[PDB]
Amino acid sequence: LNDDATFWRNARHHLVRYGGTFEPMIIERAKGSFVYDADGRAILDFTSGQMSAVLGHCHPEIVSVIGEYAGKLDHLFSEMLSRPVVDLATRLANITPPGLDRALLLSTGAESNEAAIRMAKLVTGKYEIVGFAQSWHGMTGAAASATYSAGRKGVGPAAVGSFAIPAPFTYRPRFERNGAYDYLAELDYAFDLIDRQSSGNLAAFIAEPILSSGGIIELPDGYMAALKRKCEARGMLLILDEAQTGVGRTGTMFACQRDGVTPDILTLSKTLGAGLPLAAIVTSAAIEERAHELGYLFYTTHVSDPLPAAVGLRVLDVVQRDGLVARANVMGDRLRRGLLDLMERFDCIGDVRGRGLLLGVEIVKDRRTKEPADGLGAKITRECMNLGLSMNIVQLPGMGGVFRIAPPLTVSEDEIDLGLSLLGQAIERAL
Amino acid sequence: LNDDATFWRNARHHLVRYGGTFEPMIIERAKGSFVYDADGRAILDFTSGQMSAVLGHCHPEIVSVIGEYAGKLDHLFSEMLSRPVVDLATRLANITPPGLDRALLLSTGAESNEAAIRMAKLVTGKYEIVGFAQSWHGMTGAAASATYSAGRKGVGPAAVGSFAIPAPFTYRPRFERNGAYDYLAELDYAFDLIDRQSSGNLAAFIAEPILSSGGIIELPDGYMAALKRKCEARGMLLILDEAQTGVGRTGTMFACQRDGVTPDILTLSKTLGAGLPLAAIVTSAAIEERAHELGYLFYTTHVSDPLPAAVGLRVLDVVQRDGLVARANVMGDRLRRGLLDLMERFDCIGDVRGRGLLLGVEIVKDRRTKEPADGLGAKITRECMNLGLSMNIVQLPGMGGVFRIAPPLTVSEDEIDLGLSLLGQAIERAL
Amino acid sequence: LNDDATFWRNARHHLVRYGGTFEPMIIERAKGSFVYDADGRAILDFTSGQMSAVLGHCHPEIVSVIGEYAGKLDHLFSEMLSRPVVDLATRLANITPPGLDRALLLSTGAESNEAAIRMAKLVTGKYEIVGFAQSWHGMTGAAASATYSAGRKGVGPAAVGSFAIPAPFTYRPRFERNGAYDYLAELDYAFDLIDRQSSGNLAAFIAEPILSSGGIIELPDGYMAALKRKCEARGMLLILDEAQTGVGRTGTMFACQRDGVTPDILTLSKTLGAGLPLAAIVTSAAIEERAHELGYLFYTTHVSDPLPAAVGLRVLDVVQRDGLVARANVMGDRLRRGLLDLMERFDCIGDVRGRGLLLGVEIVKDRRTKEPADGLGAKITRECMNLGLSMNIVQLPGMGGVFRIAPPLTVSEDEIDLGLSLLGQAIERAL
Amino acid sequence: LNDDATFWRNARHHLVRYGGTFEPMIIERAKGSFVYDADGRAILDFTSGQMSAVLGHCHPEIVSVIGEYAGKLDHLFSEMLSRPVVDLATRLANITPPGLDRALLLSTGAESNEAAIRMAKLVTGKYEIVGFAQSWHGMTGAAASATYSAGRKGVGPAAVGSFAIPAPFTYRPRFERNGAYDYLAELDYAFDLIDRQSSGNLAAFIAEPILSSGGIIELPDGYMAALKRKCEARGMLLILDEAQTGVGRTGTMFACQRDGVTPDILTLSKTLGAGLPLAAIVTSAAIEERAHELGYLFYTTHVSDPLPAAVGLRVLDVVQRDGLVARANVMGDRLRRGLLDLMERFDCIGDVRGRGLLLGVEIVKDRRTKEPADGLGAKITRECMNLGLSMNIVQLPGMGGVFRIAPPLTVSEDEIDLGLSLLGQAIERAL
Ligand SMILES: *Cc1c(COP(=O)(O)O)cnc(C)c1O
Ligand SMILES: *Cc1c(COP(=O)(O)O)cnc(C)c1O
Ligand SMILES: *Cc1c(COP(=O)(O)O)cnc(C)c1O
Ligand SMILES: *Cc1c(COP(=O)(O)O)cnc(C)c1O
Ligand SMILES: [K+]
Ligand SMILES: [K+]
Ligand SMILES: [K+]
Ligand SMILES: [K+]
Ligand code: NA
Ligand code: NA
Ligand code: NA
Ligand code: NA
Repeated sequence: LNDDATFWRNARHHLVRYGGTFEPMIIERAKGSFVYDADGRAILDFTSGQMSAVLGHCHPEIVSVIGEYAGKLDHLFSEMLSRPVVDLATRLANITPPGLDRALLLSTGAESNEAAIRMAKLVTGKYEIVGFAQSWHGMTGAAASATYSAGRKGVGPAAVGSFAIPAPFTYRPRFERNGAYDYLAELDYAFDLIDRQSSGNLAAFIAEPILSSGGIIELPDGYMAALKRKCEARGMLLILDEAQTGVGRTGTMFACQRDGVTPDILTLSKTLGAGLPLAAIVTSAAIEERAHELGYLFYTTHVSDPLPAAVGLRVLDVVQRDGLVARANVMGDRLRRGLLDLMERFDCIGDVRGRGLLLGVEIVKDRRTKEPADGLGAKITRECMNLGLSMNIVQLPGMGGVFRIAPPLTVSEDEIDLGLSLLGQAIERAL
Repeated sequence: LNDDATFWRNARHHLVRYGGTFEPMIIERAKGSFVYDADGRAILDFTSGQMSAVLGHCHPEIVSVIGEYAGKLDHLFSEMLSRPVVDLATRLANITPPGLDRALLLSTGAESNEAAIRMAKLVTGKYEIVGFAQSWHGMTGAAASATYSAGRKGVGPAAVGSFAIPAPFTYRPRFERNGAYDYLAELDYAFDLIDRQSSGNLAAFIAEPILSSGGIIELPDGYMAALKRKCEARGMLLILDEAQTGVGRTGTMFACQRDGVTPDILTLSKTLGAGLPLAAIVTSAAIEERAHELGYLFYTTHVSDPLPAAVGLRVLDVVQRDGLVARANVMGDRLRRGLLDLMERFDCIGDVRGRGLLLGVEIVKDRRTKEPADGLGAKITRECMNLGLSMNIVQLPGMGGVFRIAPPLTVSEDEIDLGLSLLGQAIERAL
Repeated sequence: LNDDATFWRNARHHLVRYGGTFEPMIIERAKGSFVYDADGRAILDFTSGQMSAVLGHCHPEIVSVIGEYAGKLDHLFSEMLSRPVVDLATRLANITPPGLDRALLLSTGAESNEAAIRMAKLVTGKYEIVGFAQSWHGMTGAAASATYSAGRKGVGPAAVGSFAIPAPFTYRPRFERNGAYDYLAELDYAFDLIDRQSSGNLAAFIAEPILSSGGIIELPDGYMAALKRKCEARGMLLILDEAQTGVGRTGTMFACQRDGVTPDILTLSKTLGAGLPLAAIVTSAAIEERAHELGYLFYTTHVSDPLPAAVGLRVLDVVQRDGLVARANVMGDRLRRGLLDLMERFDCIGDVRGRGLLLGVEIVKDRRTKEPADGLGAKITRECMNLGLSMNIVQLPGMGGVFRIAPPLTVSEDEIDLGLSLLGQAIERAL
Repeated sequence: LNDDATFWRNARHHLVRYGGTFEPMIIERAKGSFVYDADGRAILDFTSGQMSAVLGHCHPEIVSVIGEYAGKLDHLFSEMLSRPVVDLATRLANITPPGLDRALLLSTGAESNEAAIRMAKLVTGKYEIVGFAQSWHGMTGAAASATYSAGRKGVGPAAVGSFAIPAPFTYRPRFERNGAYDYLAELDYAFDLIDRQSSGNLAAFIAEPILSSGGIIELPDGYMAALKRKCEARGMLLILDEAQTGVGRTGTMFACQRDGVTPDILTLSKTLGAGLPLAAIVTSAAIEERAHELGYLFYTTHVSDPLPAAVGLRVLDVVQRDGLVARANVMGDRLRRGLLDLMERFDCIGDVRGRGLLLGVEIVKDRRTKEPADGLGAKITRECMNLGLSMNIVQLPGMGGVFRIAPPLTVSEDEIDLGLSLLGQAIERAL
């Protein structure tokens, strides 16, 4: 049983609680799109873990690579360069758009946004950072000051120069320009305000191409390009946080490739590591040169470590070969349609959005009002669990609960159909 | 050759420079206390990498464990608990002193200090943090605001409420109380000042038991206990950053055990991971409970991940069995004496300090003045390299260059004697 | 002549420039609504000085009072109370609405807003302050952080916790709610954003009932009451800055009396002093009691000084007797109409707004586009001068230049008609 | 009686408490060195009011001048220059040292320090301000962030970049350099620390030549010059706050003239106004030019107002004619000696310091320990009152209560002898 009293005793006595609530099970092993409990039950992992397992759990090539390296090159002094590092840096240069030339290899998402935010502050001579009101950029210092979806209260002042603008949200429009939702005008109206407050030190803007924690909010058409232009006018850098979207999840290698807007700094994380702690930042040579002349510094224990770099190169090689970016569009199309059918069946589904294999289902009480469904989400989530489907719901202010669905890039037709059912049943038995 | 033009071309073109200067070699493989270049040359690794490889490179048990796990349990959703996590948490509870009960498993040193600093801010209701003028706590936001040894300039304002006090340094005393160096009085004098500046919101004090980057500065006797009392009086928490000192390097499991002062939050990193990205914070149940009632949050992609937790448990198991904590004292005594002999021979060595296998050699021009040796360090470091000894020198203001010597806990008598020689030769041929 | 070379020499050599550009004349004397140059020319003072001379220059009762006091009670130690102080405090209590009980007598507008902002921070336990994007609250520290109409750049960071919301502006509507300008919805949209950014420490909101420097922007109907409710919900205090509006200028003793919304702290200045340095804050007893228990402190050299208090009491007595609050409505109606006639005549006048004797004329290129008239303002202002009419124009972003017209409360029918002409001529000869 | 129940009723009901405790009397009139209660009792004013009445209360020339002006030129629009302004500016240029050329005429002490601090931030491009741990610079925003003697707690964060260094205090030495009190070394030790914390943005240092609220702490010999050099090295400006010391009180026109160190910005206040609200800043042309090119701005209602400027010119004229700067040394010598005699008589007097007519008496329990006398000060102060001597005691941490004695510059031999007695009696009857 998952009920092993010694286990839970020790857990209750020695673990720090950091948010949420531990599942009431013991994960014993994991493989492909499934995780298995102490009882041998296979739970279908529809969130790819913590939105990371782009290649699934324990992908045989990841295992080879981790193996080749643990016994050969593990961790090195920060000034010692090696092969996997130089190859990963390079690979990244070639697969990101033009204009993205040099990489810094680190360990976490928040660490990568810190490094980006510090380089922009260095390069510009400024310190103010603007982000979206419903962003998620990490728990550490600066990443936390640019995060607005959560954790902002009770922990002291934020970093100086922190401002936020609303994210453009089509589902629940709030800004109107003559009859309709004018997200560009919203943008201008927003920027006017910032301009009115700035102390004359705007350094950068960080944005998620698709707000994940913010409820899978997709940046509408022509927004990014407009955003980029707002930054250009002001002398600000644009940092794109592609932690959940980079590496094929939305159907392109990087989401920034859909819009066609290439950022000043691009940050990668979750999917680059496929489960491991690897992260990076990619920038243009000009900025890097500049940052170097000014003495940029971001030295950590694990920057440029052989093992991680090596794992990342493989994730990339596999995605490349198996044409997983394309599978994301195909399987993504399959999941989407299924969800819409569900929508046809239940009034509680108010919206289905996202791209590729990064989809969102907004639970609502009724479509007319679009009134948030108070705790019906928790029900559905409870019911999914019982049936063996691992989901995750985010819930924000003035929004309905949103299920973040993000299966592995290697999901099969069957696994998709399967979750689609479980989902159906869980919903069915929760009204 | 290490000279492979394609390699260096790609490196010059696609790597971001983050501080220092890349060694002019290609590390092809690593094992035990040595790293090997593209030419097969074995460089003796006297800094344990980035001060982490407590068990050396590619320690066969680390390899087993990484192996058992990559193919079994890799990364899980942040709410899903597993075995290696619960066992590591527990193990940590039992080997740290009494008073240290609950752990949070993360990825980097800076991340662990961020989590600690955020919990103290939460728990106290305050935000001011005090640290030493020559500290090193990491590159991320808050860890960076409490770091004073470097990177403070040109990147924007620091976090509000940041203060620093001088660290007690015996080698170059600066505060005098009737005839001698009264470090306690220095402490009081320092705190008076802080008190005079505080806005009434002192939340915590972070300290390294031994300032590593600050030039291997050991906290003198009775200091910590006095420090702890200064915190107690003010309602402040004491966070001990044992990233370089924890896990046997100084001859005790944790340095805080020598002083006998147990901190409010203890942070672990480099040596806990032995090369990998694993980190943690250990706190008392009272604080944790408190932090939980107030809604503490520190949710990341890799908190509680099976693989890392698993590696850490092994590091711990090995240290435990092989009695490496004791070896650190024995081999440490051997290295020390050797260094002192060197001191006898060359006037440039002005001081040898540290504990266990975390030693420091301060290069000076002459002992009488104790005048810093301008670039003689770089010479010695250059010469070490040529001979195959990997050293690292830190250089701060009003200090001479300090060699940080921190070999693996598994070093052999021979390897120690060996580096000791190379060191001798490198010094000899650099005057 | 105004051309006295010794004068201008000394002026060029020994005066610090603090903004704007000195008039090219020497004011030799002043009386009623006029100022006189070195040549004896009478310039009609349509701005009441620096918007202060509510009773005109050198009003014979002010002269008596200053006289009675200079030779009797001038300045006292801050703990020594006297009669004029206690009477002024009292008078203020009785003429401000219910709910406004205790006063603090100081010297400047900015000083009064500082005292208000510090009391709210004290009382709430919080520090964030919200103001309008086009406010003016003074040059000193906190008053400056809540000022957004100007001086925000090149002087260092602002105070932490500073946010601004747009002011509701009817002339150039920007927020639309189904067809029309929904200023209340603008308000809600604004507050949502603040809420999304606040670190959980909103302490107060300062607002001008009529934004003077912001171009005589009147807070639309039902706004204040809605504003007050936004503050109430959040636990924030509402500080009303009635420096230019208090003391009868808009037709009521205090503008807050029109809306019927009484603030938490009310601040007075310019018009209270009628030219002298007197200022005050009026609050409720509850807040004051609270502030006292917590140790509120605002001790200055001139708090509670006999002379100033005494002058203020008289301003108040005169306004009261001569029924100047009513004259403000009557003469104000006369000036208004005249301005509208002007509007009929010249296309450049795009809007005429304000209340009582606090009017604004927005110069524009053409009414259809409402395109700002680039420097036509400076022309008109130049031409006014030549004719002997002293005006003042404020010019902000995305706005046309605005003439701030605010004659004395004691203006005569003739003086009004007169300026109205000069204005006509100045405009006429500047296209 | 002073007991008028209507008075006290109204006072209890309508005055805001801003610190301290109101005297239990009604000041009805004031003249020369005395104030008179409702009963006709003459209290000898030994603090010159709020340390301002350099020429006493109601000095007949001040009365003339206030009179000539109230009826002639009172308040003008901020861009309109006049005679008294230009003459005062000039006079200030000529009587301050060389190197001090241009003046800005304002209203309060804190306002003047705000203007100074903003100009330095403008001129340098930096924002960090350093002050003494026991300073007093005013209640407003920035003046308050540089104040450390009081009001720092419970009101929110201070301005970013605020640091403080200890003031050199001879009476209770704390820093020792080989045997003795090395205040210069203290200074260096202090600055090292600042340097270690600065984010690379040190803009200025504000200092009081004699810390008044800090307990009449005189800056020891050669300190200022050393201080100035510390600023020069770092590119920082030195702002001297001569609010209590300027205008002859210490025996020179400005205290900065004793040391011979001329500051970058000099600020004047209390004594410049002699009781009225007048204040100024004097700077060098270079800085002013610079500040002008960069758009410096400090526009208030009362900057450059005719009346105040005019009063100030007279204070200055009188000081000049009557040779009051010299009287300050002579009468100051008389008061001093008297105090020392007192010291001879009572063990409670532990120290007598200061300069000219700005003296301090530190009450202590016994000279050997120099143990602060707990509330014996309040006794003495109570007893003085009863006898008709108005004193003021400041009390700080780790210090004994300090009586600030600062009679008018026009005190007579008799009045001095008189207070000296009352003081004797009050002390006598309070042990
Ligand atoms: C998860 C996430 C991060 C932070 O990564 P961590 O490894 O959890 O620190 C940053 N940005 C985005 C957009 C993320 O989704
Ligand atoms: C190395 C180090 C850290 C930071 O760890 P990283 O993994 O480099 O972020 C923090 N504290 C101390 C004392 C360290 O030595
Ligand atoms: C003028 C003004 C002030 C500042 O008064 P000063 O005496 O110039 O410091 C503050 N608030 C408002 C609304 C003002 O118009
Ligand atoms: C009194 C004082 C001030 C402030 O003057 P206020 O008019 O009270 O604002 C500033 N600095 C010093 C040194 C003072 O003594
Ligand atoms: K490394
Ligand atoms: K996890
Ligand atoms: K006073
Ligand atoms: K003026
Ligand atoms: Na690229
Ligand atoms: Na323990
Ligand atoms: Na009232
Ligand atoms: Na001069």
